[PDB]
Amino acid sequence: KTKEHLMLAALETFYRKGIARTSLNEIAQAAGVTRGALYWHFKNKEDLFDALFQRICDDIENCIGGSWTVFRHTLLHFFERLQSNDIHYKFHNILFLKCEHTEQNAAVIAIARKHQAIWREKITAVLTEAVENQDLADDLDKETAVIFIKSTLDGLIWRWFSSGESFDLGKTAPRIIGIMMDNLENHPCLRR
Amino acid sequence: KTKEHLMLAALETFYRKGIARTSLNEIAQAAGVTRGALYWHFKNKEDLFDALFQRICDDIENCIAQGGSWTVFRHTLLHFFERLQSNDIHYKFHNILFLKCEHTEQNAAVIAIARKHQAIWREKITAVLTEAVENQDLADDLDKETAVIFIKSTLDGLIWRWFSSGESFDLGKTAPRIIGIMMDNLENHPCLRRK
Ligand SMILES: C#C[C@]1(O)CC[C@H]2[C@@H]3CCc4cc(O)ccc4[C@H]3CC[C@@]21C
Ligand SMILES: C#C[C@]1(O)CC[C@H]2[C@@H]3CCc4cc(O)ccc4[C@H]3CC[C@@]21C
Repeated sequence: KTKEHLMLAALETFYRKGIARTSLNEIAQAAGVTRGALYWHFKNKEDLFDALFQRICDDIENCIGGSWTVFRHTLLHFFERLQSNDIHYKFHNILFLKCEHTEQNAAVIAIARKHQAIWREKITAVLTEAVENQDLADDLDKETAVIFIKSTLDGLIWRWFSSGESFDLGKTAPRIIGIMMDNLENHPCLRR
Repeated sequence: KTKEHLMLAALETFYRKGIARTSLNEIAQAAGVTRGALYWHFKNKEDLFDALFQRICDDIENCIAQGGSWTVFRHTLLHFFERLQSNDIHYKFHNILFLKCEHTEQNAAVIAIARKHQAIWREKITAVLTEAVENQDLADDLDKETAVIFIKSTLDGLIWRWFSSGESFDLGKTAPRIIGIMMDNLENHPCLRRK
């Protein structure tokens, strides 16, 4: 509804000036409703940030040969959406570059920690399927596999945002993912 | 003397407050000097920042101890993530560099310094990579530019996740197994080769 109209304002405002440096007052202006108006939908910056983190995870879910083989396909669909989808870009930008771990952003990082943790639970289930489906190894270490993908894939993201889009993400990302997949399958520093 | 006294005052404050909401003044009422004794030593923030970033690189490059060539990069890698745990200054610094340094137009001043140090790395990596290909450790067709991205992304990604996760996992046990996977990759994997 008009909610999404109020959100794309906060998303946009988080993106021009960062989260801690943003005020509800300001967000209310971007979508041109009254500070009393948006309070009806969100009570503070954090609800809006929460609503935003949501709307990204819904896209990713709603973008899905084998099961394992499909996984990669979502992983690559994810990295392009980062580039061509206007919001996936701006959000992860704000998530990675404008969310400083201060007190003034204390409640907001809590919100984000929840979501990246549901992502981890959602990573475990995937690898769980691929072990039973014969795609992966009876022996795969899982706890260390989580760190590996998040380390590998977040780290490509941060590298790119903190380097001002200094390389050609679409060319690089499949290769890093290809090498990560080759690793989850074969390499043994990933075995229990 | 009081040159170093301010240097940690900046580090503590930057840590307990993030870079941007830290005034040159605050760093002094923490150090015990006045604004003049501050300014005498430092022109502005970005240069107290410049000065810490160097000291980390200094500590880092001043630890090269011994074998081989490529066999040493591995050593200063494992030696890097160890310091990130045991060395209060190196921990507080990348805790700032990775978390409390937001990409706004105020920090814009100091993001240049950061970029500047971060690009020296890129060439000192591309250097290590070159001396490994010569010394026949890596292959000749090693797309050395993609190696550069690969390496930092992998290792920055390790650092970032660990930091941002709230240090939820044992970097002692993870890092060697991470570096190991990355090392064997650079040596052996065919998606890091040009033609
Ligand atoms: C958030 C986050 C990340 O650490 C960076 C990109 C994220 C994956 C993108 C696509 C995807 C697909 C799935 O089937 C399951 C999870 C994910 C994301 C969560 C973890 C990733 C690597
Ligand atoms: C800072 C930083 C990083 O992005 C994470 C770890 C860093 C390496 C540490 C040791 C090292 C040794 C060298 O001979 C040359 C470069 C480096 C650093 C490069 C930057 C890294 C990957």
